[PDB]
Amino acid sequence: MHKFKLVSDYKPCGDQPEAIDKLVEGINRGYRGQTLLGVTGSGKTFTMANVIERVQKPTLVIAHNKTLAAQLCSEFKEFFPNNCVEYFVSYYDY
DNA sequence: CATCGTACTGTTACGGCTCCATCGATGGAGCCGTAACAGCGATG
Repeated sequence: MHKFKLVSDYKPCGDQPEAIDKLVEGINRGYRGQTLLGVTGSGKTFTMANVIERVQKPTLVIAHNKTLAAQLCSEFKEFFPNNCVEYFVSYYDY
């Protein structure tokens, strides 16, 4: 049984630790749905990686466009080089 | 304005296969004409 390993020099700063702790506590409690009111440039990808690493559960991320999905996949590969990151988009060129 | 859907049709370049049109001369032998060659008698 493999585990999640995260490598990143950039430590959380500001409200990131509090948001991560709140999300982890809510997931552990068993809340069906939650919202992250993260502004642009605040590092939502870092918070997502942190909660995924803490929870240690399979994760499916849905994006509304291919470019954002590719950027998220590359970011998750960067944070998780040891771990496994996949990519499931449309293969129809036309 | 972006996203999705259980290997898609029609028309062109290019290489290999096949069918069809279009295209005298040299040596040997025989013959003719011309030049070349060979081939008993009587007297002192």
